[PDB]
Amino acid sequence: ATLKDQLIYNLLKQTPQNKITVVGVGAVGMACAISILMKDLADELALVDVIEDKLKGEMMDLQHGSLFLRTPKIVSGKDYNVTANSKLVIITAGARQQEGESRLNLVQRNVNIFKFIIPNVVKYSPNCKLLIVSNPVDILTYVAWKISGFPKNRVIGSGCNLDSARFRYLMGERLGVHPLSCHGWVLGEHGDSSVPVWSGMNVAGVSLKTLHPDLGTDKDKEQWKEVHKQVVESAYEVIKLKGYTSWAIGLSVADLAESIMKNLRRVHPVSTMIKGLYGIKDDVFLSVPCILGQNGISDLVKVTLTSEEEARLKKSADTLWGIQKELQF
Amino acid sequence: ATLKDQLIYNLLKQTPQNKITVVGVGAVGMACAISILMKDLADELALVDVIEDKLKGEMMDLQHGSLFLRTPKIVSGKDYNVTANSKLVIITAGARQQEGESRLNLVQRNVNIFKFIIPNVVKYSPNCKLLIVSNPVDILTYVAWKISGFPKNRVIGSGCNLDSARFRYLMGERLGVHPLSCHGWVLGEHGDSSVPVWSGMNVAGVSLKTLHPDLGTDKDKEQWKEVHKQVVESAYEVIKLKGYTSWAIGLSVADLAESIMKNLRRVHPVSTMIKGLYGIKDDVFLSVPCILGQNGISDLVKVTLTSEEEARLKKSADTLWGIQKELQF
Amino acid sequence: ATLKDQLIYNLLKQTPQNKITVVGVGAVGMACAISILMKDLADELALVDVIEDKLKGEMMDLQHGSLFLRTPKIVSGKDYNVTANSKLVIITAGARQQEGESRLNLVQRNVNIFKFIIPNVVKYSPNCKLLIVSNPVDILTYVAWKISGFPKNRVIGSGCNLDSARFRYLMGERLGVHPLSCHGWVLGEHGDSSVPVWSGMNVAGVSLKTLHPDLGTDKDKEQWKEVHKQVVESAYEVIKLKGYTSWAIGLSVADLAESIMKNLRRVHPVSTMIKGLYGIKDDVFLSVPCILGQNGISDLVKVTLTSEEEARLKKSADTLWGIQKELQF
Amino acid sequence: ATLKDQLIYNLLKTPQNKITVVGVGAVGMACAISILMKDLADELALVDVIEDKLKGEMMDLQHGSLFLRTPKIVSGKDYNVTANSKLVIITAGARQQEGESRLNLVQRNVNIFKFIIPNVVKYSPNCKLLIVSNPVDILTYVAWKISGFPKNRVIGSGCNLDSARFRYLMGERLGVHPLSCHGWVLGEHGDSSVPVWSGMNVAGVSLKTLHPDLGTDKDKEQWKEVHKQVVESAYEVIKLKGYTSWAIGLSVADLAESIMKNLRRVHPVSTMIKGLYGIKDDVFLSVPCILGQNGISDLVKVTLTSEEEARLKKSADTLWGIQKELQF
Ligand SMILES: O=C(O)c1csc(-n2nc(-c3ccc(F)c(F)c3)cc2O)n1
Ligand SMILES: O=C(O)c1csc(-n2nc(-c3ccc(F)c(F)c3)cc2O)n1
Ligand SMILES: O=C(O)c1csc(-n2nc(-c3ccc(F)c(F)c3)cc2O)n1
Ligand SMILES: [Zn+2]
Ligand SMILES: [Zn+2]
Ligand SMILES: [Zn+2]
Ligand SMILES: [Zn+2]
Ligand SMILES: [Zn+2]
Repeated sequence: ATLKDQLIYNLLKQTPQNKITVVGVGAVGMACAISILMKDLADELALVDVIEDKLKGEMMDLQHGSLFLRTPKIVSGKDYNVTANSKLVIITAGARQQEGESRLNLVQRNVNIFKFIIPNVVKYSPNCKLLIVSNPVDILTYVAWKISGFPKNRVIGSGCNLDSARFRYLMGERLGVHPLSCHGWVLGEHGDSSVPVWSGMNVAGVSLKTLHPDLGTDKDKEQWKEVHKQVVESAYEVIKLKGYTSWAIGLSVADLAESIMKNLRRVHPVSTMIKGLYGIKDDVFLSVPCILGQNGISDLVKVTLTSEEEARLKKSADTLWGIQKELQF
Repeated sequence: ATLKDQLIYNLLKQTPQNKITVVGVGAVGMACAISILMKDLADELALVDVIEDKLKGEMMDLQHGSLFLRTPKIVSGKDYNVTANSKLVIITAGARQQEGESRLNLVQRNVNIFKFIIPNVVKYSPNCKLLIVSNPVDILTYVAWKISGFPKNRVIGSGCNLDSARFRYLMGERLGVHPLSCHGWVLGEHGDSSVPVWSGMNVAGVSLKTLHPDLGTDKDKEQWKEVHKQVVESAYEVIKLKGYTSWAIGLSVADLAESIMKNLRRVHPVSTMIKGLYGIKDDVFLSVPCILGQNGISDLVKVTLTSEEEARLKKSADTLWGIQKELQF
Repeated sequence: ATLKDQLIYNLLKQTPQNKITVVGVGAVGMACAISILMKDLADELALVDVIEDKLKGEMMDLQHGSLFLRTPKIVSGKDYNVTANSKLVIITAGARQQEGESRLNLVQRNVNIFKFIIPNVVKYSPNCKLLIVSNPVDILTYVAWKISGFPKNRVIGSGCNLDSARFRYLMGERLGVHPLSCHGWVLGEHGDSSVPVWSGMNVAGVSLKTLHPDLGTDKDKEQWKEVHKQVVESAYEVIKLKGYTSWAIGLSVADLAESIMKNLRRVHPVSTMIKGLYGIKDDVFLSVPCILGQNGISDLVKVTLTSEEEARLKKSADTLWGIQKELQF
Repeated sequence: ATLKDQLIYNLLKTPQNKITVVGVGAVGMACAISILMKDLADELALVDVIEDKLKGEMMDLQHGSLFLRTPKIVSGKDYNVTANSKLVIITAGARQQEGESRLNLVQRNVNIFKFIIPNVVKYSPNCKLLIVSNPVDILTYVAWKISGFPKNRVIGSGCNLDSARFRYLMGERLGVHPLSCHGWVLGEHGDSSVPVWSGMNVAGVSLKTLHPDLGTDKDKEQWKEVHKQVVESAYEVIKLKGYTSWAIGLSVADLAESIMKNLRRVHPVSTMIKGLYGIKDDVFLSVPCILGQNGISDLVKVTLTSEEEARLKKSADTLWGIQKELQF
């Protein structure tokens, strides 16, 4: 008898029920991981990346904190077999923006990495929801959908969940109210062509645009457009300051994971196919409000846009589609 | 009138009530910050460091995630006025040991950095608890205590809380039991010379040493002593693989912050001024199990140690004192 | 020496920092208590009531679950000295209406009861926020205000926070969307005479009244008016089925406590002094959206109401003032 | 089209972490609220025979949905509402009346469980059963016999609460949080439970080694009275408020957390103990068990003194003396 066999009588000689994989152990990947771990969303966490040392080191560092977590198994490996049986696979790997660089400048590189990553994910977790975080997220969500063969409910991009969170933060600062009570939606591209939906902004269901008709216009004496300009510029400013962004996106992704894993059916602005709305007929992916739960995106909310908002959203779709349409698979 | 005044009728025109400061926004400081944020331990978090762009970028990145948090105020700056009225001030800043640098010279460089940091902390939060996380932690805890002029109860080193968490992770992995139910205490000097207290190692109050009398000796067929060696060497391996450790330390610190901020009077093995115990006769800080609460360390547990355990604590104390006695304050 | 002194060396020989008191240990009082305990809002919980057996039993039962909580001190007694230094005191005690007793006489009995409770609360926690949960809440919040001598930011009635949560539950059931994503506000007097603000009802900032102009009217083929009718009748139905309500009130009250204790500045529809809105000239308390934080109600939202909505609030205000002016303090 | 169709464009048409609570008395509802506030389930079902009370409790919980993260709460007298539960927690049954023998009380619960348990098994054949009804060690056996489940899926709440109470009282005496005051109460829940003095420790320091009289009648400090108070505390609460609820609910939610999240923490729960401590009969008593996704996967074999071991054997004999008389 070993010490274990003297101490413990074994009765039972099972897959995880709530496994999540994070692909990519860069700063974004690891912020997603710690955020998911601290939210108790998974019974198993797997990490995958191509840099073996860094991957192992990250895994071990999380494991050493196990005592303080409620996720009893953390694994990693360059081989996708460690990701088998995931309910949710979060893809953060690939090139990221350098100072001053457009997320759209990342397309060729990250499409080529997705050509390797997505078939491997799909092979080991054929029923997962895919949550794409890598940039440009809207384009890569389309790509992941096309490569995976998944129905589109199961391919979700982090999209404008973060842009909307930034927007509500800044709104909150101007009004003196917690972001949880400042409502406003940013839709379209997670990037420079995003669309603030001024007509929907409210606190306690009081329309800000009804109170302030010039809201969001160039004529606005309070220059509320500058809030959206700051939303657009946020990642660039943070990158210039600390080299990359990580915490906000990690929190946003864990917010999405929470709705998925706990089947909440909360609404979030995430990247999905919008064909059929606003007279768009192209297979373009961008953010609109979607109901998120255990089957991914189960429904879209049809937002009532002003003609100016709709035009902006159409411009966003045209910019994204002009890229997506030329991709070769 | 402004949109704000049209929307909102002000009744009242702020002293922080549950504030935590983190000094140093390297990987350790930010892991402490995110862990504290995700455990809802503070109503205000202040970040301070000397590199202003990086500091602002970290702050902004955390603020952009505010929607997903319950800590409504996040501030930063090089000026310690941002830290005023902290209940708890966590010090992670300092110099890293260079190739060829003696331990004595490294500590002296950290003394010189502490002579700027500590009096600034003390000026703005004179009644805080100081929690030192910078390496080498036991010596820098002494440094902070001497410079601050604080009573012993309010100067705490992170010490062996992380070593014991690592130990319990490794134990759990061996026994197939969650670390929460695998008990064991690593005491003394953090890291290389720490002491595993084999007599206290247990599951459900069943003493493993009693069940397996070779436990923790060279001759043990199951080489349980390897578990402690792995705790010591775990860090080395993580450093060699990813460059540094961060996540486990962050979670360890947030565990300590939880007991302090919530006045839990849980017991943790943290570094405290131990002159008076164990035949220790110098002003050194070593980990023993301490009751932690709103006044810092209020009580400590007198662990019964074997002759060999006691000798190893004394050797550490002599070694620490041997460096401390050479420092220029 | 004793066992404790052999085990523990004492360093220091305590004011609670985040203490909450619940007055009244009926079902509502105890549901507030468990809800607060399970949200880790307090470092000390005090219970007070006049029925000494039941009070001690409730206290002990909660104490027996301390292992599973993070509120290290739970106390109780008939004497208000156990309430000292509370940040928040939650009042759930009050009269039951008698057959044939006028609403005026009933409120007068609560005045006389509050003339005992409130000055004893004020003696031991002069700087607390008072949260009145007792029915009829709007008038009892006025009574507490008048007896306490507190400024009006520190006297808060639970008001329509529950009514709005019910409304959102029912909305979410009809739409297949989590109530967190179904926005809508019920204002004015809690319960029978509450006002649903149809203009504010929305998902992702999309106004349902705009999409469906008959919303809230008797002309509506979908009878959305029945949602509010169910909000009003809900307590009646739950009372007929189980004898009383408790759980929802507890959870609602814990939501309010969270904003106050953590200084969140979230907006909640709670009872506050609304003299000067809506052509109301009297010292009456009714629910409007209020910003809640560490100083209680700091601000209120001026909701644009329809002529009918406004007239309903004014009518509640007139009825309340008709009673209040005949009370003897 | 309908408002709902004008607002929402539908793309898509089984709960994955579902819990059922059987019985909506004080204990059942305390379990329900504790489970809801710990976010352990994506669906909660409630079942009892008293339909008004059941519906009222369901609605009162539902009205709190905004504040919870359990998006579906259902109830009914028909066990079809409990389909596909991972964990079914049984709190229903008869309470012992004036003049009633233990045997007859148990039989009355056998007759109730003959309805409840097969209904549970029909709709959630792969669930774990957690028996909370009193006397728990015997009714766990009853549930096991009626269900036909393997031993690992039939768990009694057992001494998890006794142990929590003991650590509360130990903590009060020492001025340390219960989380840092370790000690295990085993065997039969309640009156005949056994405090294992040898495992009582703070930070791995054995109190018994420091204080050899610990747990003996000789003890100047009367530490035996801490265990007496564990037994008597319940009687006291019952005398004061009429019943106990909150602590049972928190204890049961602690067990459910380990099961639902596959934590493999160790808890002292009621499990079939035949083959230990000289016990040869099919009886359930509390020992420390590893709890996870498949129920009880492993038992910790605590080293007991002869006296402690005799007390469990006596309990086993008494339990078996009752069980052999029951009519299934
Ligand atoms: O994760 C850890 O456990 C960790 C990370 S760094 C770390 N260190 N660092 C020293 C250290 C640092 C500078 C010195 F001059 C020195 F002599 C030692 C000791 C540790 O135990 N330990
Ligand atoms: O859940 C609820 O919404 C609820 C439970 S009781 C409840 N009440 N209770 C009164 C009430 C209670 C005693 C009185 F003397 C009285 F004049 C009114 C009004 C409510 O709206 N409302
Ligand atoms: O909170 C508790 O700890 C508690 C509440 S009831 C409770 N009981 N109930 C019995 C019990 C019930 C019926 C019987 F026929 C019998 F012989 C014993 C034993 C407990 O230990 N214990
Ligand atoms: Zn919200
Ligand atoms: Zn523990
Ligand atoms: Zn180290
Ligand atoms: Zn009511
Ligand atoms: Zn009992």
